[PDB]
Amino acid sequence: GLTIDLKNFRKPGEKTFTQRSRLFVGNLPPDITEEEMRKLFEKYGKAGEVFIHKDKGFGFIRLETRTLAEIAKVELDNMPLRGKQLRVRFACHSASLTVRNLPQYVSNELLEEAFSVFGQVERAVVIVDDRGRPSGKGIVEFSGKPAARKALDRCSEGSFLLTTFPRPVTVEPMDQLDDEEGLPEKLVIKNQQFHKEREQPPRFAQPGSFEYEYAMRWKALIEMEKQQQDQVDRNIKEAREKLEMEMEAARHEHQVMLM
Amino acid sequence: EGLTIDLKNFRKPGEKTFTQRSRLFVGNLPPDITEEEMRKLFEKYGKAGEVFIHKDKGFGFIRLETRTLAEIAKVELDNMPLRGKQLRVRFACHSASLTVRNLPQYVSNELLEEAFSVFGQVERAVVIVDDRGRPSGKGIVEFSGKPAARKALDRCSEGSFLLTTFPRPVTVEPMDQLDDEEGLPEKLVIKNQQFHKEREQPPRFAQPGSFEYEYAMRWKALIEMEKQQQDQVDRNIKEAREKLEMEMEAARHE
Ligand code: PRO
Ligand SMILES: [Cl-]
Ligand SMILES: [K+]
Ligand SMILES: [K+]
Repeated sequence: GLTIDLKNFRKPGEKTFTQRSRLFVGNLPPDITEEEMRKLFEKYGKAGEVFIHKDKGFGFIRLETRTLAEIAKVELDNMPLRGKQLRVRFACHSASLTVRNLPQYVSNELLEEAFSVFGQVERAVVIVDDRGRPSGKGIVEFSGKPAARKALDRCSEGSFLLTTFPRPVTVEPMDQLDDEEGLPEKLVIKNQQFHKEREQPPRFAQPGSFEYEYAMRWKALIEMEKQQQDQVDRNIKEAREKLEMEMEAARHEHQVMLM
Repeated sequence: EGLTIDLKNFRKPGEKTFTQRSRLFVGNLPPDITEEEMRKLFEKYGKAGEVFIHKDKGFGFIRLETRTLAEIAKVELDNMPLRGKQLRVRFACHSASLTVRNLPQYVSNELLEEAFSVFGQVERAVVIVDDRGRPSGKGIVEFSGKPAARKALDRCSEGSFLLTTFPRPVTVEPMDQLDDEEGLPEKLVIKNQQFHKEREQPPRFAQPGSFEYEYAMRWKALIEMEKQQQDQVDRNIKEAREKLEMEMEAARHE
């Protein structure tokens, strides 16, 4: 129990009522109403979309900002409602893309401006490392799936160039991984394979056991896989640096007559 | 006055308190900053643990109770004006975060936590999962301190750490900390002559007949070659793994 007066809950540049502030509400009573749902989230300010599935015991609600949705999720997840324990989660984004091979001088804003040609962009991010250096990867989140499908189609058919550098970007669907809730023990199916696997507890393979032989063979195979992958990485880097040099030398031949 | 919420739940189930996940960095502090003044700024975000203010540097650290409370404090206090300075409120960089790969099957967040607790005190352990709840085979292990993570990093490379009955050890590596939240704002880009040379041409599609069309087509071909190369490596690795397992099964006697 703690009361907080929220003065700043919208992040700089954050658009409101996006799919990033959309919550999934599951294990609802079969008789749930739109008004019941709205009352449940009343405390978390303004509400946008409220959708309840006609028969399936789940719905969606859009809150104003990520902060408000994060607070509502923590407070309302596992909340008892008429014999049911509610499941409140962030809704899976229907229109999120991974952008690879980003050139230099691409800002979040430029990424948004670039992809805004395909439809309404909710968010665009140029991913940076622990020293603020761009990784070469980015995220583009559209408001709807048709706009994301347009971007995917157009960027595979054509060569989408964000800057002067003649290297097109790669646009793929976002691989959505949950690194927050993960795999709780309760949700693991306790079948025959489960019990077979849990016979032995976490340990280090001890010399003189059947498993030590096999685990050492597995370690050797993993080291072989590392060597194989390192060679492919080196070949690709070399091939890319060759092409990137030709691209840089041919670009520095554009403004020759422009200026 | 803003939006007032009587918070009744700010701790996630199983969440440990005052961890590095709830630890915040506070830069651009005014020179006349005190521990009491710092505590009063964060007073509204509940109980505070560790409060550290650097000897002279004008930065500090504050541990809040939970990740939710730290997320609220960060959003509220970041880029706030205080004594002519605009505060920089960020999550403290995690000093003891690991990526576990080659996770066997039937590993849960709790099993991963029991397993890594042998090297030291575990803040959080997560089995990463996709959009259907199937495990990715990657996980996260966050320790309270750096020595526990270095211990796990060394031990798992020297030896074969097996989580289940399957005799395949897990791969432990430092966590690659990437920011997919703040990213690269236009404000942080130095608008020099190279900047303008790069932004001379706007986002567009390379048109046939242009020199850019020829280079983009060469790049597309190179990417397709890389995909073919990677697909072959993936196939070889899978085949090799399946082969090793079949040899082990043939060897096996109940
Ligand atoms: O992922 C694998 O290859 C095996 C299956 C059971 C335990 N781990
Ligand atoms: Cl930082
Ligand atoms: K711009
Ligand atoms: K367990």
